[PDB]
Amino acid sequence: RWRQTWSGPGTTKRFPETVLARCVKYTEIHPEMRHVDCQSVWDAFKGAFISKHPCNITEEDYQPLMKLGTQTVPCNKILLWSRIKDLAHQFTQVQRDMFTLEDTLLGYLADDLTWCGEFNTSKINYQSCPDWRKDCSNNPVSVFWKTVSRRFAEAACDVVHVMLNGSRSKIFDKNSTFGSVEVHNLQPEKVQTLEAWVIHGGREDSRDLCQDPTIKELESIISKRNIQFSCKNIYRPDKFLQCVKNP
Repeated sequence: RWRQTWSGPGTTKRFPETVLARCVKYTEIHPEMRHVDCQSVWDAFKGAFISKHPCNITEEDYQPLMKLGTQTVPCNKILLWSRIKDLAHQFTQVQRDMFTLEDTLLGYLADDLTWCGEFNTSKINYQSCPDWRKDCSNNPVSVFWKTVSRRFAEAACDVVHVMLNGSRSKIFDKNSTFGSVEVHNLQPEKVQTLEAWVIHGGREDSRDLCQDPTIKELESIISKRNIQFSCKNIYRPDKFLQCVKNP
């Protein structure tokens, strides 16, 4: 009876039923993951935020889920992406030997969902959840993503690719999961190169977007961490998939 109203949307209706179904479907499509017990999964997921104040979630709260969700992703086939969701995923849907975070079990379970609980209650708060900006950054959803993202990045090796959106005011935005957590967690010991793919999209007349001020900045950040940088313009997205789809 002490529920505060938050500024963000409440938990996605049917969140529990959705996570379970997604876990079931996932293990169905990935036989290599059949060893996973989806009820345990949901339990560990739920345990990270239920009965807890939605502004004091920590990485450790998700550790049990992280363990039950351990998954071996060929480290040299990782595709990071920033604000270009749809194309990043149409890509791994074709080039199935490449993987984005949302292609892993955990990423698949939480994709496009919102959730939060309430202190000293077993109820899922469907009324409202903390908005990271207006309420607090350490809410169930944000903490979850920065945690799984950081782990995904840390596991990368060799050549890591990042899909970026050329149509954006800031093709490379420091203020984004990519720029604030993934790029700073790629290991120099494992990763030698970070290759960006800037996707063109009508923003302007065709030109070299790999010379963009934000891209130069990305290269600065990356180079500083002793990792080589490479950038490639993907001028015709439609022609891109097509050539990946029918080589």
